[PDB]
Amino acid sequence: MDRVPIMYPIGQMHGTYILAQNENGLYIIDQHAAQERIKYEYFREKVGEVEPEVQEMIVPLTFHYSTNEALIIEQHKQELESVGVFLESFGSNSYIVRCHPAWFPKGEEAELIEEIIQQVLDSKNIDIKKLREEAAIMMSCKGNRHLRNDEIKALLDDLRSTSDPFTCPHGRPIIIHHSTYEMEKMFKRVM
Amino acid sequence: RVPIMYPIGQMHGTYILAQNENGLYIIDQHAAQERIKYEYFREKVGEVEPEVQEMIVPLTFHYSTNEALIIEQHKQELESVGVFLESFGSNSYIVRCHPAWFPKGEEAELIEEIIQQVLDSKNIDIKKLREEAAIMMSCKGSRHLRNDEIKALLDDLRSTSDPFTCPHGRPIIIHHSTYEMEKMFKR
Repeated sequence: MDRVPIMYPIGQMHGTYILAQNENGLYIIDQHAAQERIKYEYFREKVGEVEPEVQEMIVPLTFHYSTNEALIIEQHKQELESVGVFLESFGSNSYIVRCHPAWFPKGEEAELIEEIIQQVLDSKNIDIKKLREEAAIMMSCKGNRHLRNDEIKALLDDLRSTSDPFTCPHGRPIIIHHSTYEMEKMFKRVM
Repeated sequence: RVPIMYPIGQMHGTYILAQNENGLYIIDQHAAQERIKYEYFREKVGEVEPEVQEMIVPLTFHYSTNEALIIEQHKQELESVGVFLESFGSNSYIVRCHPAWFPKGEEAELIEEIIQQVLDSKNIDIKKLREEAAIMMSCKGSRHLRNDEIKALLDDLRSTSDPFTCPHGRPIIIHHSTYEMEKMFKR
């Protein structure tokens, strides 16, 4: 797939669409879809990394489980480990977490860790590929402003760098393009 | 009947981008400017006695016998659009004046063009010739637009009888409505 060429901001509208252009023509961009594409690939890359920078917690977290649940979790300890969940056995069906990747959404670590662990519970069986995918989604969730052109330019540069600037992880188009040729044809003035 | 359009910007020195509650507007500057000029000239050609201006450089025209017949048949029609032909013998005329509001410096070409429309139609009435002439006038005349220029254009275009379509029937505006944009991005 050809990489989209550098795009330059024209402006925005309604805190919803970005208007940009280059020599090729006009780009109309759903700014929310763009942000989702950018965020997903960021976290998906992160969770794939082999040795993240870890952050010890001021206060260690605790989690307690049934004999059924703790057992599911036990087989999948490798998987959870790779997604940034560092469980430490303290007793029967119980776990402690003292640290996490530094790139976890700040201040929502505990919620995230529980949700990841919950995912493994609900499926009973699951592999790294699907878990890493689910985890990056949950991370992208963590939390209509009208963007200035400097913020727009930053977003466009970031979008260009992703593996798919045209369609978001959930199937939404991100970009609608009218080439200069297409624009001339639509106005029928010079063609 | 578009509401106020607020500028987003311009591109390629050719297109203006604008928005309001109804969505996105992409405007061809050149076509917009002709629609704006047309609204003006259509009014002007409708005046029974407009301000007239003597020419510094009078024009001469020669026609075939049959063309001159057609020209004489349409004396009233031609005068109604500001073409004041004066007979001087066989198949020949001079023009010594014209409305002050004829596009400056392009009077000679315009007059010749208007007469040729009459010759080609063979028979044409005042209403249709006024329309054709105003279209011709609106296409006469000669960097990126400044912000005041963009606002003036948007307000002026909006103040015409058809902001969407040019005197020649081509689009002035490509409009992606809120509804259409939501569909495009499958929201």
